Amino acid sequence: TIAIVIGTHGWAAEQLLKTAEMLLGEQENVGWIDFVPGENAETLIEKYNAQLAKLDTTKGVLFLVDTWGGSPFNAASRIVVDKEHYEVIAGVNIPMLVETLMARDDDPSFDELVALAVETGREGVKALK
Amino acid sequence: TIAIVIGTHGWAAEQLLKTAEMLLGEQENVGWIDFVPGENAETLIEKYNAQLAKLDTTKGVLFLVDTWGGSPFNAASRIVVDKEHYEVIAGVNIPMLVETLMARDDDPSFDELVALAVETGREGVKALK
Repeated sequence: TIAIVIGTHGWAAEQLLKTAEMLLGEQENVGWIDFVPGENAETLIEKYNAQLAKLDTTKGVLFLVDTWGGSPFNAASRIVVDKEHYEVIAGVNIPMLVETLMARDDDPSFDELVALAVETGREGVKALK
Repeated sequence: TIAIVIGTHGWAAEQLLKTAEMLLGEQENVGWIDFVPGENAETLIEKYNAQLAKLDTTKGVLFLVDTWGGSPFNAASRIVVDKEHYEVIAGVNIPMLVETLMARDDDPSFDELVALAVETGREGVKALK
């Protein structure tokens, strides 16, 4: 399947994945990194690369990060720059993760998965009242 | 300020808060709960109530939860039902948390804060390419 790597400031990426797996069962072909004060984008690029080495990236790689413009985002941006089937999507949330992981198994095309992740992430933000 | 309570399946709520505080500094008047397999909505209602007892809820309470329809959402829904200035917003993400926590200090009205949280949460989901 298409590889997914989750990155956030701090230690939330591992928990967002755990939450998803609580809903969907354990997932394959998913990696994550943490970002600690003192580290820079170059440290993060290495962390992302070490995770990618363990993933099947033949169909592509989708980096799901916390916010636009942070270090996790900046480092991921440097990796996907001239790579086909590599994308970075900011604002990762549970609806995005769950929908994306579910669709991934039905072997969608890369563009299809990227579009679904953005759409479900946004539609997942909704107030009760 | 307006109280914020974060709830997700699993143990991600505490980390989303930690991530936010890594960006903004430690926050006051914020609570969180976890949801473990075996627990039901009634357990969660008690957990939310115990957190609220420690918060200043005079200006209102905003429950930020992971997904629409899950237990964390269902329990929060039962609490806000006929309460003024109580709202539940699903799809919590870092952009929503950061913008919401920042605005909260400028003492916005409840409706203003709810609207900002939904708008920033959605606008925060964005693809690079």
